[PDB]
Amino acid sequence: ALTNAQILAVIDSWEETVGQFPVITHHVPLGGGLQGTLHCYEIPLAAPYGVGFAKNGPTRWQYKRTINQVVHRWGSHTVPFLLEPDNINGKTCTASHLCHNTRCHNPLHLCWESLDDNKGRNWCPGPNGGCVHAVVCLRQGPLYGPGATVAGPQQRGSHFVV
Amino acid sequence: ALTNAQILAVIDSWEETVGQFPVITHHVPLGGGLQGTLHCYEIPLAAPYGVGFAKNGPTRWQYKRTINQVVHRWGSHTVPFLLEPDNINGKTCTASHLCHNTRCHNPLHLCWESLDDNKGRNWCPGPNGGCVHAVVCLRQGPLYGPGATVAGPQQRGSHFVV
DNA sequence: TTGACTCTCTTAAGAGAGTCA
DNA sequence: TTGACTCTCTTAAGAGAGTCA
Ligand SMILES: [Mg+2]
Ligand code: NA
Ligand SMILES: [Zn+2]
Ligand SMILES: [Zn+2]
Ligand SMILES: [Zn+2]
Ligand SMILES: [Zn+2]
Repeated sequence: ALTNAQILAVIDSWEETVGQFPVITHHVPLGGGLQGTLHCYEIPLAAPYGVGFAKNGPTRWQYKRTINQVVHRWGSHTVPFLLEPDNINGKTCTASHLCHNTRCHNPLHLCWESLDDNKGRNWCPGPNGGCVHAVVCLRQGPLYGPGATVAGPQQRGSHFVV
Repeated sequence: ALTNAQILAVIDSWEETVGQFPVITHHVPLGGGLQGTLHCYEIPLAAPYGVGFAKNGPTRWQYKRTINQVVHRWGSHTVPFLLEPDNINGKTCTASHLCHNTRCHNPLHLCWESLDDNKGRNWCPGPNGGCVHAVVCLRQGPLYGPGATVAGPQQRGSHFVV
């Protein structure tokens, strides 16, 4: 809600509830042929999810609290960042999964950045493969690699140059 | 159905028309601190665009030809690939700008790949910076770099471990 | 046959808000 | 007050199809 105290109380209640989600260990590529281990705190697959939580889409949730007799609601991954600017360079700030695991709500696996920065981590080589993200990746992005391009650049005639 | 010869004729008329678009020289980052040059064949900002071309969105165009009294229409960047498979790994193939310049229709600046592969090139370090795309990038992606993350992973209590 | 407009849709990273019990 | 559902929207890489003269 409005006060900094009220916001801190929201963050603390969320952390306490998410802290009781099942902890699932995931072994992950780091880049450079190395592997690491992440501990994701995963929201349940079906109701009940935890105090204050409800599912608004297949992999979307919201956190809800009643403050001063008014309901306040947030996207379930945005709560750690309620004291942060909600935009950057005129772009909306988004909760970004460093673990690439939507159900995970571990705040040690989240950052707060533009949707472009968020998306781009899907192709990052990872913290041991050349990640240059200033807020470093926790793993190689799941889509990193050579790709599966069907056809490359080509012309039939002689009208074009690179 | 259009024959192979008729499809080749469509590609040839498309190349003839696009080859007469304004050719703009752009200096671009290649990665590794190196600079290169790309020559983009840019569709005009407003009508007329060229024979067969029309705008269906702010940065979307279509190519149209009428063959044996039947109107055929294609996305304006898809024409170089009409003789190629149109899906791979269960994913639709998309025209992918190696030059990251939407108005460009140079077929030497296009490839044909899944939408995920297409998007991922935005963050590639480039052909002189570590690109691993099997069909190699022509330049460093416009979004490559450290990013502008507003807040990193953090917790207030001690409920979580990474 | 052609040009210049019109409209909505796909994807996968993300959101906000209303209806009931 | 709290829970469990419902719906549509945003972005930036991409699409198909209709109307009129
Ligand atoms: Mg692209
Ligand atoms: Na993400
Ligand atoms: Zn996680
Ligand atoms: Zn990274
Ligand atoms: Zn180009
Ligand atoms: Zn590349």
